[PDB]
Amino acid sequence: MGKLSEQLKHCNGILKELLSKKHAAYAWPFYKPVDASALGLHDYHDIIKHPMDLSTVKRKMENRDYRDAQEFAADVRLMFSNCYKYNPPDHDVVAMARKLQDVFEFRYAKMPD
Ligand SMILES: CC(=O)N1c2ccccc2N(Cc2ccccc2C(=O)O)C[C@@H]1C1CC1
Repeated sequence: MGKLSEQLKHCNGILKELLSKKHAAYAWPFYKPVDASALGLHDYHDIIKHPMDLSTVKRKMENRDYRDAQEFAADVRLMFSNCYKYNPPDHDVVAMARKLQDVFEFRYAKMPD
């Protein structure tokens, strides 16, 4: 009934969409934590102090970690910012981040209030 719960439902709906087949062509790099060692990215954790990805956001939502929409949004945007920080701006993953963030921002803006 409460507004914070309603706003978190909206957040959970967004999260579901971001993880859906509809956006999978560009969302997939953000599905799981960056495995720096496996990708040979030995500077990743020197550059990115707070890694974030959609499975972590999903775990946090499932664990009732997010107390409000703003906290949820902060993690999703952190995930995109990390991508923009680490990768040169002309890399394919940055194009995919921008597209997925477009999905996120436009639906997030329809927050019930
Ligand atoms: C989330 C994130 O920033 N990353 C990411 C995360 C998980 C999986 C892949 C990636 N990609 C790689 C990648 C994406 C898309 C298309 C091709 C490639 C390619 O291999 O050239 C890059 C980057 C890595 C930080 C460099």
